[PDB]
Amino acid sequence: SNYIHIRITTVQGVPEEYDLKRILKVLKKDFACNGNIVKDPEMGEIIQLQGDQRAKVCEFMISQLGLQKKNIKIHGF
RNA sequence: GAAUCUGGUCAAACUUGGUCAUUUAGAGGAACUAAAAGUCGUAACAAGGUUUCCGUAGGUGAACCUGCGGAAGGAUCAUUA
Ligand SMILES: [Mg+2]
Ligand SMILES: [Mg+2]
Ligand SMILES: [Mg+2]
Ligand SMILES: [Mg+2]
Ligand SMILES: [Mg+2]
Ligand SMILES: [Mg+2]
Ligand SMILES: [Mg+2]
Repeated sequence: SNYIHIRITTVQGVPEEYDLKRILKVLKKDFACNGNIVKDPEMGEIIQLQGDQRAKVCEFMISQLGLQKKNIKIHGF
């Protein structure tokens, strides 16, 4: 499990090993985009940032906790 | 009357530390300019769509905004109508 995907952009599937508000704090400044933590009931926790920066989202997910980079399959869309 | 030699004096330089100045590398940290077809907001110029700006304090992705006290560079020189 623990699958993660990015859909035009929301990130569905996020490990809980670090606090969410600091993730938002680093995200907004390193992307320069509006950031939302939307907690829909019992779906993959929603973190939404504007623009088409999936390469930059890759950079962020590498720089936050990511060390696998193999279960990430971003849908183009 | 030479070498030698006791004392001193001027005293170069050496040995060792201390001192600062001038250059010099130095991981990395931190900017600042030009670069104008990246990025996300649209802060400011009109009542900039919440009036602007200053000092001060806080929080915040940013341009900010909020509090307190100021000013007109205000959008009023004016209610003894
Ligand atoms: Mg002598
Ligand atoms: Mg530079
Ligand atoms: Mg944009
Ligand atoms: Mg505006
Ligand atoms: Mg304004
Ligand atoms: Mg308004
Ligand atoms: Mg002036």
